[PDB]
Amino acid sequence: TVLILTSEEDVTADMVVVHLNASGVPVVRLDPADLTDSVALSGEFAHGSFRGHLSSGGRLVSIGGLRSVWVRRPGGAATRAAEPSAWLTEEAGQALYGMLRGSGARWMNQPDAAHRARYKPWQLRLAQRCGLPVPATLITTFPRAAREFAERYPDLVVKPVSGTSRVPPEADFSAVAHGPTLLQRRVAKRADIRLTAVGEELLAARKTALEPWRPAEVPPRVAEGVRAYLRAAGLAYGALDFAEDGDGTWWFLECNQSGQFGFVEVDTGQPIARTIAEWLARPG
Amino acid sequence: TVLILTSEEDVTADMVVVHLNASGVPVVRLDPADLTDSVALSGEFAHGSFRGHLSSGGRLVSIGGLRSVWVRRPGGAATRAAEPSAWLTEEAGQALYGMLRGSGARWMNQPDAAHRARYKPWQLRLAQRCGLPVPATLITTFPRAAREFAERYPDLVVKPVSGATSRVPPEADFSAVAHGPTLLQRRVAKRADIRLTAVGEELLAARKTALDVRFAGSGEPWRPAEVPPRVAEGVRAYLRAAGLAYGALDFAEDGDGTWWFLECNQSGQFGFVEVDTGQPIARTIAEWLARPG
Repeated sequence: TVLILTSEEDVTADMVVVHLNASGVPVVRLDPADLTDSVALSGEFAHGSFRGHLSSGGRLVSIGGLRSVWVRRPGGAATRAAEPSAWLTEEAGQALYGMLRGSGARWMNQPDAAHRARYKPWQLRLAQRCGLPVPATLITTFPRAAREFAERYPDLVVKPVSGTSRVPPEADFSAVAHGPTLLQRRVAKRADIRLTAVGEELLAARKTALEPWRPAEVPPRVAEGVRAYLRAAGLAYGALDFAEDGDGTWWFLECNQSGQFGFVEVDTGQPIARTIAEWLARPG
Repeated sequence: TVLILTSEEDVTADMVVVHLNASGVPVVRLDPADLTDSVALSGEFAHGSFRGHLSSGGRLVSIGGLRSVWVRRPGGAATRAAEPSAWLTEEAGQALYGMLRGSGARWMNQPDAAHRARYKPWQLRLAQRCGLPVPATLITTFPRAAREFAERYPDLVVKPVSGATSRVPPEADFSAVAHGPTLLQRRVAKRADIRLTAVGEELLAARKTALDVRFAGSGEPWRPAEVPPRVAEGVRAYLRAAGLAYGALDFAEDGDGTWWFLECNQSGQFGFVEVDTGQPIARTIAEWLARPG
């Protein structure tokens, strides 16, 4: 059984659940936000073993029977309870995500990998370690360091640090003392790339920068780097962003471990949804 | 250089900065809440490598130069900034803890290990897997299951699920589990209480008897305890699986002498056990953090 953790308003999951059922994989779809309302659970650890079940709308499913947990846009635990409470949300999150941890299921982004992966400064160091070109980048709170970085790269771009943009002209960088900020050399962009990774599968798309998404072959070296990266982050799904050069170089910007994917499969018709279902349907 | 990340207040940390200072191991302590004020940073990602630095007061160290990071009760980043902001402590949070990831430094609790380790239901599963004993435990929002569980085990306690206590009436209506996850545990005899502090693979355990009783003026202290060899195997295994350089595990002693696992708090205190037993937990930490990076 594949277990899908998402909000009811999520419409990109529907496509994956349709492929799962066509393949004869049973599927349970619930919002962790419905805990103590639509959803229940039990877990007994005794005599060295663990037994445990989930229930949604009445249908029960062995927790040991989950072959896959796909996590995509779930609400915070029991946050749609009769009397929501950050305590209720914490006890519920722990009951659920703690009894799933060690279940034996495969996670479409294991929560702990996923936690580590939201840190963009980590993403960049990892991309370098993997061979992906990254644009020169400084994140700093010394105006002086900012000023000298702008000497080397006078044509810069300003982006946030966390996991949007702008251009700096001639400036003092004095306000960097008051908040850590990210300067990045600008890329002579000609396309946007959106690489969706599903396992070792890479489904990339291209929008022009001078319009709809269109299917993009992945240059062999980027493919190599993206698999090392996926593999090192221990991520089963990633939505990566690159900028494409006049030379055709793909410049890493961001890997989003839960980035949307519906908007590409619409335009390009690439089977991303079917590729996820395939991944999730493998039996642990 | 050793990097401690704590509040100015932290007592248990001071204990360790002295040992470090004694041994000439270059330390740098600071609260992340002092970012954009007393504390500031810069990192450059260029030409396939990273070069960055940290500055507290005038002190300045290379991030490549860090050999370890002790994470001991620090502040929300830039919370004690001149002009605090949720958005700003988010952007500082990433700037600091994101450049430290992959920096090259031995984390006293890696932050991602730590995140997984707070999940108390996981901690039970894992100690089970490591051979440590575990009292029968139900986690539930199922009145029926709670009521069958009490049937099987009528001497129960009721810990809270989360890992980031009370006893059960002998005839209780378990109906409000439907409104809140509940953890029911069979109670241990409990001759003693065990506090195992784990610093790398070194285990410093301590015992405190449990049960004239009443007008005693709180004068039953912690006393050094010897770790059953097979427990030390499971405990060292647990830390290895979880990724933890440091852990503060609580056991209940059986009277038969067995050591029932209750929880492993990765952020847990150890000061209160070293004042009583004089076991050198702080200096063991200091040595661990002083190792090369």
